[PDB]
Amino acid sequence: VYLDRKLLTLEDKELGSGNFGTVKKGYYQMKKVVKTVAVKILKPALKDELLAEANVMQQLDNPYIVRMIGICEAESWMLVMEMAELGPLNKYLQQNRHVKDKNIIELVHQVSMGMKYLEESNFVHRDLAARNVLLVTQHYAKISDFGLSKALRADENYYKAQKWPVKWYAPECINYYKFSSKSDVWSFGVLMWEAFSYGQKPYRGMKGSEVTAMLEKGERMGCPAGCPREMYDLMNLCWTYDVENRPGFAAVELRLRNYYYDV
Ligand SMILES: c1cn2cc(-c3ccc4cn[nH]c4c3)nc(Nc3ccc(N4CCOCC4)cc3)c2n1
Repeated sequence: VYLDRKLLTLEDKELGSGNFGTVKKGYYQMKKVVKTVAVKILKPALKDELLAEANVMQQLDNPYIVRMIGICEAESWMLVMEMAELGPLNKYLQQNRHVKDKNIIELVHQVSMGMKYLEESNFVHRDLAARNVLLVTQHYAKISDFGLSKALRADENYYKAQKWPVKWYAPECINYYKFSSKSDVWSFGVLMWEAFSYGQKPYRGMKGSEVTAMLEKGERMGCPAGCPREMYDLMNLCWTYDVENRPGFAAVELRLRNYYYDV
């Protein structure tokens, strides 16, 4: 699973940035052809997180999850993934306002199919958000950034923690530090919110502690100008306060599969 630095070229246009360091476009010389890749380049432990991300990515084989080519012990540590060229789903819709809405259903479904796969595989993402949905084509998205993910113990249905996208986290993650596919389901509702908001941030202006209060009050995000009906009704079901009543991806994909067909 290790790669030859010499076989890898990096364009200077940094693709983006995060705590680990930067991500650059690059090209990796394969058997015979070259592959366009996106490469996480690691700038005091971030390493372990990165290899954790690669470990997870290494066991995932599914059409709606970004594929990892390998790792490169080169100048810095590098995680090389197959390139999703259109990039993050939020930034994209932020400047493709006039994208149909029926196109979005098909997209969030794919997300849910990838997320089902992840549920069944008993892995929890823990950072599910539109920004982590990468576009291959305008009609093909994949889930990325498994830096927080965890493989679940065979004996439990949740991971328990000992810096958080609070606005994407379910109440139980915040109250008890408990992360399950159901928590990912909550996030998937915030993701759907974003998508159907053509990339608007959720809970605009609010602080985490204030988002936390609003949800406990039984309040949820308003419907985004233009969203269909069931899609908002799906969001609210995803945002079920009680874990055990909240639908799993098995369920949420199932409904998702249909609704689209009828559009
Ligand atoms: C496969 C795995 N990937 C990971 C990341 C990526 C980029 C930045 C960050 C920051 N934290 N994690 C990241 C992952 N980005 C990928 N592709 C991608 C494609 C296009 C852009 N854009 C195009 C528009 O202008 C801004 C940059 C951008 C990206 C991609 N394809």
